[PDB]
Amino acid sequence: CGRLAVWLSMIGLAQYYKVLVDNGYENIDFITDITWEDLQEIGITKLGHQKKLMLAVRKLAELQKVGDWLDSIKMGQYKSNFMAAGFTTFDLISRMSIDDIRRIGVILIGHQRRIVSSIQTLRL
Amino acid sequence: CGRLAVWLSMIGLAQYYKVLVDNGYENIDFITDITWEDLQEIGITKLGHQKKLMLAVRKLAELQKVGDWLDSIKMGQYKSNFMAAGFTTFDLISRMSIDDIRRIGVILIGHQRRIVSSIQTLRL
Repeated sequence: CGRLAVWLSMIGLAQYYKVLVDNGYENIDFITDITWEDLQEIGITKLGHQKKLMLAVRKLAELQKVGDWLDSIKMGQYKSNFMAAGFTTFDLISRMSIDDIRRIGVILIGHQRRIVSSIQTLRL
Repeated sequence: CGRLAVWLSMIGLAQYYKVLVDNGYENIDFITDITWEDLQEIGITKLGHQKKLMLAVRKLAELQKVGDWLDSIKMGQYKSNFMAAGFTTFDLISRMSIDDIRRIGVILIGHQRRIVSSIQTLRL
């Protein structure tokens, strides 16, 4: 298959590919945001695997060594949502809750992770 | 540390970093040439780990999805050797044995792997 699939096989957690994708952890680039609670929610229930996957991701991270902005994080689909909900100004984006993101219709836990943490980033 | 070190830690065979380097498997780009016999020689003696490392490398490969030529494979140091030994013509290079490579003074098993298989490549 793809890049994530291969990497997951490499670390031995291929089992979680479909799971991880079906909740919008589909891009190895943006797999690195997953948070403990995200795996809990996603049904990666084995604490062993939670710890392991998390560690692997930490290593993957070390390893890498406006509508416009939505494209930058590969979140263009949601541009529609944001405009329909009147979130054009960055000011308003700056104080977006994850619920706010969820509430305007970004359902996938992963996506909504990707976008919430990109905002936080933009704070700094 | 570096890129190989991190990847080896990721697949759990960090033990073999120094070993792998000290025999000139130092570049993740060119780790993919290692052959069964190379690990045997290098002292990666556990058949389990031999199989495992080899599989991981196979995945790493799928994952990636003249003096002049020596530079291309990051083997410039050996340019001296080749000229001192009168291996300037590609014809002669084409039929180089690994011993021939070894015999002209490319000691490190890894390096000499990198260069021998680059020739084979250039045959096709």
